[PDB]
Amino acid sequence: GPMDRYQRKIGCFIQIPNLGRGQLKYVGPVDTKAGMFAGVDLLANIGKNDGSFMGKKYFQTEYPQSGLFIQLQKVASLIEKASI
Repeated sequence: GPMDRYQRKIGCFIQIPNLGRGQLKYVGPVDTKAGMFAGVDLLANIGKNDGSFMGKKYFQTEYPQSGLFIQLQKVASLIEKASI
Protein backbone atom coordinates (compact mmCIF):
# COMPACT_ATOMS: atom_id res chain seq x y z
CA GLY A 1 0.00 0.00 0.00
CA PRO A 2 0.67 1.20 -2.42
CA MET A 3 4.04 -0.57 -3.05
CA ASP A 4 3.68 -3.43 -0.59
CA ARG A 5 1.86 -5.84 -2.98
CA TYR A 6 4.66 -5.39 -5.56
CA GLN A 7 7.47 -5.55 -2.98
CA ARG A 8 6.21 -8.97 -1.94
CA LYS A 9 6.98 -10.26 -5.42
CA ILE A 10 10.69 -9.29 -5.44
CA GLY A 11 12.52 -12.28 -6.89
CA CYS A 12 9.72 -13.22 -9.28
CA PHE A 13 10.06 -13.48 -12.96
CA ILE A 14 7.87 -11.53 -15.31
CA GLN A 15 7.62 -11.45 -19.12
CA ILE A 16 8.03 -7.89 -20.27
CA PRO A 17 6.36 -7.06 -23.60
CA ASN A 18 9.05 -6.58 -26.27
CA LEU A 19 11.92 -7.02 -23.82
CA GLY A 20 11.79 -10.55 -22.54
CA ARG A 21 11.90 -12.40 -19.26
CA GLY A 22 13.09 -10.28 -16.29
CA GLN A 23 13.60 -10.89 -12.59
CA LEU A 24 11.95 -8.23 -10.34
CA LYS A 25 14.68 -6.87 -8.02
CA TYR A 26 13.47 -3.50 -6.71
CA VAL A 27 10.28 -1.49 -6.40
CA GLY A 28 10.31 2.17 -5.46
CA PRO A 29 11.39 5.70 -6.30
CA VAL A 30 14.56 6.49 -8.20
CA ASP A 31 16.48 9.65 -7.34
CA THR A 32 15.83 12.49 -9.81
CA LYS A 33 13.00 10.66 -11.59
CA ALA A 34 9.23 10.95 -11.30
CA GLY A 35 7.09 8.18 -9.91
CA MET A 36 7.63 4.63 -8.90
CA PHE A 37 9.77 2.10 -10.71
CA ALA A 38 10.36 -1.58 -11.01
CA GLY A 39 14.01 -2.46 -11.20
CA VAL A 40 14.45 -5.61 -13.22
CA ASP A 41 17.36 -7.81 -14.18
CA LEU A 42 16.99 -8.90 -17.84
CA LEU A 43 19.81 -11.49 -17.58
CA ALA A 44 21.37 -10.21 -20.84
CA ASN A 45 22.85 -6.86 -21.83
CA ILE A 46 19.60 -5.51 -23.20
CA GLY A 47 19.04 -3.12 -20.29
CA LYS A 48 20.63 0.11 -19.37
CA ASN A 49 22.51 -0.32 -16.09
CA ASP A 50 24.12 -2.47 -13.47
CA GLY A 51 21.42 -1.82 -10.91
CA SER A 52 22.96 1.46 -9.77
CA PHE A 53 22.00 5.05 -10.71
CA MET A 54 23.85 8.21 -9.77
CA GLY A 55 26.31 6.43 -7.58
CA LYS A 56 23.66 4.58 -5.54
CA LYS A 57 22.96 0.84 -5.63
CA TYR A 58 19.35 -0.11 -6.09
CA PHE A 59 19.76 -3.80 -6.91
CA GLN A 60 22.19 -6.44 -8.10
CA THR A 61 22.40 -7.47 -11.80
CA GLU A 62 24.10 -10.48 -13.41
CA TYR A 63 25.70 -8.39 -16.22
CA PRO A 64 26.87 -4.77 -16.58
CA GLN A 65 23.87 -3.70 -18.70
CA SER A 66 21.29 -6.19 -17.66
CA GLY A 67 19.41 -3.92 -15.25
CA LEU A 68 16.55 -1.62 -16.16
CA PHE A 69 14.16 0.72 -14.37
CA ILE A 70 10.65 0.51 -15.78
CA GLN A 71 7.80 2.82 -14.71
CA LEU A 72 5.84 0.70 -12.31
CA GLN A 73 2.44 1.35 -13.97
CA LYS A 74 3.72 -0.43 -17.08
CA VAL A 75 4.37 -3.70 -15.33
CA ALA A 76 2.13 -3.53 -12.26
CA SER A 77 -0.41 -6.07 -13.55
CA LEU A 78 2.42 -8.45 -14.71
CA ILE A 79 3.84 -8.35 -11.25
CA GLU A 80 0.47 -9.00 -9.66
CA LYS A 81 -0.02 -12.16 -11.79
CA ALA A 82 3.49 -13.50 -11.04
CA SER A 83 4.02 -16.01 -8.25
CA ILE A 84 6.76 -16.00 -5.64
